[PDB]
Amino acid sequence: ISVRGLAGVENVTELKKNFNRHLHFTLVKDRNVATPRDYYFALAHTVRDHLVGRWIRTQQHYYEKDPKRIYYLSLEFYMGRTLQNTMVNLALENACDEATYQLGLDMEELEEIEEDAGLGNGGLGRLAACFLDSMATLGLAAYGYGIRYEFGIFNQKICGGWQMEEADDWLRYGNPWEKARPEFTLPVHFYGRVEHTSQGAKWVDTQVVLAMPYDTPVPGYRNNVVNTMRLWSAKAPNDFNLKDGYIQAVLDRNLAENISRVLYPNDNFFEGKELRLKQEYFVVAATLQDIIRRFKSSKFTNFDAFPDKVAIQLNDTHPSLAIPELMRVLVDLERLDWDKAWEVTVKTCAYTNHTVIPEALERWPVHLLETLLPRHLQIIYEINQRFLNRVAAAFPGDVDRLRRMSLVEEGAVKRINMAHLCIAGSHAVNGVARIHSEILKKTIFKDFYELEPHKFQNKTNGITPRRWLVLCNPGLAEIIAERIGEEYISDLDQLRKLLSYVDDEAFIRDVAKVKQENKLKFAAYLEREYKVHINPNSLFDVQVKRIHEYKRQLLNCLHVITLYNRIKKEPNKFVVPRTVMIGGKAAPGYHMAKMIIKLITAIGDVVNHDPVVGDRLRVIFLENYRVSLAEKVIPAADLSEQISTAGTEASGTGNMKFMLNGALTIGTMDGANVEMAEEAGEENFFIFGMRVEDVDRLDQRGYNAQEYYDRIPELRQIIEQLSSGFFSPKQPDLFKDIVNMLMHHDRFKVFADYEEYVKCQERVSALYKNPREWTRMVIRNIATSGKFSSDRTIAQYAREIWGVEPSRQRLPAP
Amino acid sequence: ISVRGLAGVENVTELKKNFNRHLHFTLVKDRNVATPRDYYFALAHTVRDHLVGRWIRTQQHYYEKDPKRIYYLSLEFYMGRTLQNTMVNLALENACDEATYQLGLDMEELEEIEEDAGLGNGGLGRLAACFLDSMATLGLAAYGYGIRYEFGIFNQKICGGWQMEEADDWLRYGNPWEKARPEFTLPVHFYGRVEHTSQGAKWVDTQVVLAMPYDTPVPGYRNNVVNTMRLWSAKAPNDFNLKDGYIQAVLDRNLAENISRVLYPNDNFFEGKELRLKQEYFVVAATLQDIIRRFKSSKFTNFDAFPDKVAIQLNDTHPSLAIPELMRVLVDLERLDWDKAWEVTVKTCAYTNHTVIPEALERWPVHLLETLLPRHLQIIYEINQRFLNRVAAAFPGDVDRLRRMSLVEEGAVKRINMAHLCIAGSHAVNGVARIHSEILKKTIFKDFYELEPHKFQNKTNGITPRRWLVLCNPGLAEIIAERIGEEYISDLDQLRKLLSYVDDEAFIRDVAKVKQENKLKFAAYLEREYKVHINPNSLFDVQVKRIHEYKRQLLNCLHVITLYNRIKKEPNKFVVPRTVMIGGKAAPGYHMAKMIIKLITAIGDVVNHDPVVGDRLRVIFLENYRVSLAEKVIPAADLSEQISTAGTEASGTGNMKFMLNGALTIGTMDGANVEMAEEAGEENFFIFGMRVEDVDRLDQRGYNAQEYYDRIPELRQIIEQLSSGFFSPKQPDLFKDIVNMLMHHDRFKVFADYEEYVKCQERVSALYKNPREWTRMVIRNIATSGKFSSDRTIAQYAREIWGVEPSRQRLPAP
Ligand SMILES: O=c1[nH]cnc2c1ncn2[C@@H]1O[C@H](COP(=O)(O)O)[C@@H](O)[C@H]1O
Ligand SMILES: O=c1[nH]cnc2c1ncn2[C@@H]1O[C@H](COP(=O)(O)O)[C@@H](O)[C@H]1O
Ligand SMILES: *Cc1c(COP(=O)(O)O)cnc(C)c1O
Ligand SMILES: *Cc1c(COP(=O)(O)O)cnc(C)c1O
Ligand SMILES: Cn1c(=O)c2c(ncn2C)n(C)c1=O
Ligand SMILES: Cn1c(=O)c2c(ncn2C)n(C)c1=O
Repeated sequence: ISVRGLAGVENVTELKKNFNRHLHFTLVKDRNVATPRDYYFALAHTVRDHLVGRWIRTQQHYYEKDPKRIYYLSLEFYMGRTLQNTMVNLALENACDEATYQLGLDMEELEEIEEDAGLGNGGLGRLAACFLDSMATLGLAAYGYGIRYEFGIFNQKICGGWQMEEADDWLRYGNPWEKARPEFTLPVHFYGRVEHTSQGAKWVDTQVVLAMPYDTPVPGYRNNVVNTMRLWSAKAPNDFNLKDGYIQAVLDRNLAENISRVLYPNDNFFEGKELRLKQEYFVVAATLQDIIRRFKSSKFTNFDAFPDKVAIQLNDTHPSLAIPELMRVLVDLERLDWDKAWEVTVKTCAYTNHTVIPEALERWPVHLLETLLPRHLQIIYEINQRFLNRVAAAFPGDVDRLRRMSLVEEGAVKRINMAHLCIAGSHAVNGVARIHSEILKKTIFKDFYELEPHKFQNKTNGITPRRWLVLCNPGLAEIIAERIGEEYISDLDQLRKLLSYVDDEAFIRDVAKVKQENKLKFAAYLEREYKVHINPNSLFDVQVKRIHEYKRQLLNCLHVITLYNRIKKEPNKFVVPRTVMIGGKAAPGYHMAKMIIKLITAIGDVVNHDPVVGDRLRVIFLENYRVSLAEKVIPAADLSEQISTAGTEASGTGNMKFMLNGALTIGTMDGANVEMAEEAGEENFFIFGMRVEDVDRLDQRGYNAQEYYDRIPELRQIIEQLSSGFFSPKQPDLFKDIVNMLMHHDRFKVFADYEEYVKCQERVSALYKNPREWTRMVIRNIATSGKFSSDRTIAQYAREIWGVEPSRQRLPAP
Repeated sequence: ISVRGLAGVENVTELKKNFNRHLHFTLVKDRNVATPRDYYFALAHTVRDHLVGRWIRTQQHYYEKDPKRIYYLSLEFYMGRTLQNTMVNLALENACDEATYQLGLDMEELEEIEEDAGLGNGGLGRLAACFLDSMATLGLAAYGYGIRYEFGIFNQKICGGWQMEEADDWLRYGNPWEKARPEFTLPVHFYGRVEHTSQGAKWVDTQVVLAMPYDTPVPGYRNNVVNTMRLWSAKAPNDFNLKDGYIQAVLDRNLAENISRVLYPNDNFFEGKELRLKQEYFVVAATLQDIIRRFKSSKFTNFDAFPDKVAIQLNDTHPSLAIPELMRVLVDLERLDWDKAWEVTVKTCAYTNHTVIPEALERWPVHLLETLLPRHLQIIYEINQRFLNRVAAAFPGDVDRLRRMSLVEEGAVKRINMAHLCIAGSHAVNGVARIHSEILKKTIFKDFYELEPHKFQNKTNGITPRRWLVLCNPGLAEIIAERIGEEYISDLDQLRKLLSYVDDEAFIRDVAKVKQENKLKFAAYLEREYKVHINPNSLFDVQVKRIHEYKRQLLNCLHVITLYNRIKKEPNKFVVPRTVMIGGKAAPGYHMAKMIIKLITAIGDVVNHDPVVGDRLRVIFLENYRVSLAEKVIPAADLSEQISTAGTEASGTGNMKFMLNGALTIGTMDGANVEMAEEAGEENFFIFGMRVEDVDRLDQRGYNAQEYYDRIPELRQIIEQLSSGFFSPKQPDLFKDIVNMLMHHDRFKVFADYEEYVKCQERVSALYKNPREWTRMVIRNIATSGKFSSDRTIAQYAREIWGVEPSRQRLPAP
C-alpha cells in the first residue's frame, strides 16, 4: 500500500476490538446510530491509547536521568489535525487503514472530520509546531508551553467577495488528545501594589487568576519518545471572586477567564491592548512556577546550577516578561542578590526575532505595566539602569547611543521596548534566515551588536518532513523511498542522493505522475467542498500565506490582470493555461488586507466569466487557508509565489514546504529564498526584482510610483482599469484606496518590481511547455531541500544555544 | 460483610484489571504519582463501565417497544454523589469493596472524594432525584429534563458566626457520569417580534441560543434498567454572535451562555429576574423539541395520539411555559386548529404544587414576557380569554370570581399568575401531602376546584429507600434483612413485618446498637473534618433543612435557651444530656435567615463554654448542609425536629428520612407529619402545638405576641436576654431585628407554640431515660414507614395521572 508501516495480523485484530471498545464504552453508541464523527472519535481514542504508555515512560525517564530541560515559550502553537500525524510517528497508518477498512470504513473520510488546532496565526505559530515535532524526534527533554485558547484563529468566510469572520469553536465536540490536569493548577497575580519593607519588596493586594494546565502528547518519529505540550487555561478562584449581588458575583467570573478565551488574530502586527498583556504575563507566570518546581526536585537551594538544568527559548517578544519575572522570583522570593540573579537569568534565557517591520514591534505603554504589573516595571527600570551604565562605560560620551539603546522610549507616552529587554536579558539572540540575521546586526540591533557581538546568531528556519512530506504527500515519499530508502525521513540531507536520478527516465516519469495525481485530487476536492471547476492540465500558480502589504499579493494581482489583458488583445494566440490560486486570512482590523481580498475575488469575477478567455486562465481565492488546507494545496502546486519586497520577509516557511513537494519557486532574494536558491543553484530558481541594496538605493533617491506609471503602458492600463470601475461596475470607486496607496504611499514598492516580475513569469511559462525539463528542475529542488528540515534547525539550537546534544536513540520500547 | 452483593471470584479479578486500565489509559497516571482523587476516578470509570451496556439496551428497548414516555421537567435535580448509589443498584458494592481492598485502598475514603451534584435547593430538587430513582426501579420509560448549571447551590462557610457564600465549582475536576451529546444540540429563541401574515402568526427576528444536552444514567434497583437524565447547557451560535470589535464579539458570547451558569439559590421564594425567566424557557423550549422529535419517529402527523404517547409532569410552576410553548408549536408550526391543540396540551400536561405561601408564587410582570417571549404572551392572553369565558358560562354574573381566576393580575404592574396557567392547561393538579392537598381545594385554588373538581388530586411525597436506607445506613438495613429478607428494598411496605419483633430482645438490642455505632461514627466525623468534640451518649437533637421563618429554627432556639437557663438555675439537678444540631443554608438575600444562623452560633458560643453546663448541653451548627451531609447526620439522629407552623410545610421529606432511620419525631400536625403519625399511631409520635384550625382561629382573633410575653416568665426572660446583649456582648443590639419581628410581625406565631413545645420536649427526655422503651417506639416508627417510599408515590402518579403501569420486571440482562 505504501511505507505507512506494517499491517500486522495481530495488530489489525487488536486495533479493531479497541475501536469497538471505545465506540461502546467511551462514546456510548451502538453501530446502528454511529455517525462518521463517532467513528473518527473511536479511532482517535484507539490511537491515543498507543502513546500513553510511551508518554508515561518518557516523562518518568526524564525524571530519573534528569537531563537539561528545554522550555519553548510561545503564545502560539499552530498544530492542525493530529490523528494522522500520530499514526505516522507511531508507524500505525497501514494497520489502522486495514483495520478500519475491515470495519467497513474509509480512514481518509474519518480524518477529514478532525478539527484543526488553530492556536496560531501563521508562520510563527507553525514554526513552534514543527519545532516540537523535531525536538521529540531528536530526543530532547523539551516542553512546549502556551495558552489553551478556546477560540483559535477565526474561520474565514467569503460573502459577496468580502471576508467574514466567525468564531472557531474547535472544542465544540471535544479534544481527545488533551488531558486536563486540574491537580496542577497554579495561581497568577495581577495589579496590586509594591511594599518596600525591611528585607525586600513585596507584591501586595493582587487579584488572583488560576492557571489550569492541559497536557497534549508530542510523539517523536518512530523513536518511542513522547514529549509534552502544556497549555494553560484561565480559571477564577472561588473565594475572592465571590468573597469580596451573589448571582452577579458568579457571572463575573467570566472576566478572569476571558484571559484564555481567544487568540489575537494579528500576524506581524502589534496591538497594545490590556487583554493581550494579560495573556502574555499569564503564560509566563504560570510556566515559570512549573519550571522552578521541577528544578527544585531534580537531584537537588543553589540556583547556580539553574542554567545547567534549564533553558527557556523566547519565541519572539511575546513571552518577554519571563526575564523580569525570573528576576522577581529569584530576588523577591528566593532572596538571591541582584547580580547573582541576573547572571542566572541571562544564562538561561535566549531570544528569537521574527521580523524587522516596526509595526510588529512590541512597545508597551508604561502606564499599562505600571497598573497591571507594578513590580515588573520597577525591575525593568533597574535592568535598564544597569544596562545603560554598561553602555556608557563602553562608549563614553556617546549620549545619543544611550537614548537609542534604552529599554525605555520617551515621547508622547513612555513605552517599554520589549525587544531591547530580550537582548539585554538573553545570552543569545537569533535571526531566522541568514539575510534576516545580517540585517539585524547591520540595522535594527546594530548598537546592541557592537556592545555584545557574541550574543547574535542565526538559525535558519525549517519545516518537519513528517507532516510536510510523508503525511501530505505519501505518493512522493513512496517513490523517493523506492530508490533511496526511508532513512531520509529523519535525515532529509539524504535527499541529495536523488540527484543521480535526475536523468533517470522512470523517476522523471514518476515524479511527474505523483504531481499529476495530486493536482487531480485537489481539483476534485475543489468541486467537492467548494464547487465550480478548474482545469488540472493548467499550471497551478499558487500564493498562500496571510494577506499582507509586504507579502505583495497585490503584485500577484497586477500580473494576473496583465495576463488577462494580453489574452483580450490577441485572443487566438496560444498561452500556457494557468489556474492562479491565492489564499490567506486578513486580520479583522486590517482594512487594506480586506480590500485586497475583495480585489482578488473581483478579478476572478471578470476573468472567470469571460468566454474569450476559456479555460486558459482561472483566478481562484482559496477560502479559510489553514494548516489542513495547506496539506492539500501545496502537494498540488507547480509554481510557488514568494514575492515579498527584499528585506521584509524574515525567512518564511511556506516557501520551504513547496520546494520539498515538487513546485518551482518564483521569488525575490528575500528571507530563506536566498538560501534555497543557493542550495539548488540559481539556475533552478526563478529569481527576480530588487535585492536589498537596490531597495535602499531607491529609498535614498526617493520612491516615486508615478515614474513607473508613466513609462509602462501595460501598468498604466491596469491602474486605469481599477480606477474606472472595470473590476467593480456597480461601485466604480470601490478600489480607490488601493490605487491611491499604490501611487502615493506604497511602502513596499510594488511598481518597482512589476517589469522584472512579468518578464520572469514569461520564463516559467516557457519552461512549463517542456514537461521533461520542468520535472528535471523539480528533481533538482527536491533533491536539494534537505537543509530546510526543522531537525537541522533544532540540532543547531540544541548545540549552539541550549548546550544539549540531540540523539536519534530509540527509547526502550513502549 | 453485609448484603451489599456477592464478592465473586471472577468479578473481583475483572474489576481490578479495569481499575488499572483506567488509571493508566484514562487518567494517564502511574501508581507512583496517583493520589486518592485519581483512585476515585479510576473506580468511578470502572463502575460507569458496567451500566453503559444496560443504558444502551434500555434506550434501544424503548425505541423498539415504543411505550408511553414520561417526561419529568424540573429546574432542579438534587442528585448528590453517585458512585455508591450506582454500586448499590448494580449489586457491585461488595465486589468493589473487595477489589479495592486487594489493590490496597479504602473504598470509603475514595467515596468521600466525589463532589455532590448540588443542582437543587432543598426539598423540591431532592424530590425530583428520588422520583428518578423510583421511576427507573418501577421500569417506567421516564426522562428527567433540566438545566446543567456549572455552579450548583453555593458552599456555605461560617465566618465569625456568619454565613459566607462561595461558588460551588462541582465540575472543576470533571464529571465521569455525564456524556456530552453535542450532536443533538438544539436552537432556542428569545425576544424578536410577532408577524401576523395570511396563514398564521410568525415569531420573527429572534436571538438564538443553542441548547447542548448532557446525558447522565439513572439505574433502577437491580432490574437492569438505566433511564436517562438529560441536562441542557447554553451555548452561543458562532454566526450572529459574531456575524451581526472582533475580540469583543467573541468575549460577549458569555452572555448567551450565562443562562446555564448558576442555579438561583432561593428556597420557596420567587424572584422575578429576567435571567430566571430565561432559564425557565430555555429548559422548556429545548426539551419540547426533543419530545416531539421522539414522537414523530415512534411508530408514526396526527397529534391525536400525542397524549397516548407522551406525559409531561411539571415540578412546580418553573417549567410552566411548556403549556403555551406546546400550543405555539402545534398551532404556529404544525398548524393544528386551536381547539384541537388545546385538547392535546391539557391531556398531556400535569402540574404539581409544592407550597401555599404567597412569597413563593410565580407572578411574572407582563412587560418582561412581552419583551422576551412576545408570542407566548399572546397565547397566554388567548388561553385566559377562553378560560374565563368558561367560568362566566358556569357562574353567570359572578363578576368577582372572574377577576379572581384570571391568569392576568391587574394592579401596580400587570402580572401573569403561573399557577393559574398550570391549572388551566393541565388535566391533573396535585398536592404533596393529604393536608396540603385539602388546603389547596379549600383555600388557594378553591374557585378552580369548584370549576373542575376532577382535576385536583393528592400524591403524598416519598423518599427512596435505596439512598435513604441501604446506602446511608447499611448497618440498619442488614439487621432488618437478617429477619425479614431483602425484598423490602423495593417493597418498603414489608417493613411492617418488623412489628412482630417489637418485643424481641435481640432485635431491640440490635436496633439500639446500630444507632449507637452511627452516633459514634458521626461524632468522629465531626472532630475529623470540623474539630471540637461532642458526647455520643447524649440525645442527638437535630433540625436540618433550609433556614426559614416558617420552618421555625427560631422556635428551636427558644427551647435551647430555655434548657440553658434551667440548668443555670439548678446546676446540680440531673437533666438528660443533649447535643442539639441545627444545620441548613440561608438564601443569600434573606436577611432574617442569615440573622437566625448568627443567633444559633451565638447561643453555642455561650452554652458551649459555660463550665457549669459541662457536657449536658451542646449547641452545634452543621456547616454546609447538603445531601452527602444528610446521609451522615440522619442515621445518627435520635430526635427529628419538624416544627413548622401548622399549614405552612406542604409535606416535607426530611421528616420521612429520619423516621426510616430510627429517630423519633417531635413535630406539629403539618404536611406529611400527619400521615406519619397516622401510620405509626399518635402514641409513638411527639405531636404538639396548634393545628391548622387553631392557627385560623388565632388569625380571626388577631395574633398578639405581647400576651405570651406577659404570661410566660421563662419566655420573657429569654427575650430580655436577647434584647440586653446576653448573647452578643460586643454588639448588644445585634439581634434587635429578631426580637422586633418576634414581638410585632411574626407571621408564624413562634410564641403561640412555645409552651406546648417545651412541655412536649420534657416528655421525650423522659422517654429517652428508658432506653428499652425508646427503642421499642423506634421500632414502631421504622416498621411503619413503608408508606413513605417514592416507589409508592410514583406508582400512584403512574396509575392515576400518567396512565402507565409500573413493572418490577428485570430487563433482559446487560
Ligand atoms: O516524587 C516523585 N516520585 C516518583 N516519580 C516521580 C516523582 N515526581 C515526578 N515523578 C515522575 O516524573 C514524571 C514527570 O512529572 P512532571 O513534574 O510533570 O515533569 C511523573 O509523571 C512521574 O513518573
Ligand atoms: O432510526 C433509528 N434506527 C435504529 N435505532 C434507533 C433509531 N432511532 C433511535 N434508535 C435507538 O433508540 C435509542 C433512543 O434514542 P433517543 O432518540 O435519544 O431516545 C438510540 O440510542 C438507538 O438505540
Ligand atoms: C507554513 C504556513 C504559514 C507560513 O507561510 P509563509 O508563506 O511563510 O507566510 C502560514 N499559514 C499556514 C497555514 C502555514 O501552513
Ligand atoms: C431531604 C432534604 C431536604 C428537605 O428537607 P425538609 O426537612 O423537608 O425541608 C433539604 N435538603 C437536603 C440536603 C435534603 O436531603
Ligand atoms: C496598518 N495595519 C493594520 O491595521 C493591521 C495589520 N495587521 C493587522 N491589523 C489590524 N497590519 C499588518 C498593518 O499594517
Ligand atoms: C423575605 N424573604 C426573602 O427576602 C428571601 C426569602 N428567601 C430568599 N430570599 C432572598 N424568603 C423566604 C423570604 O421570606
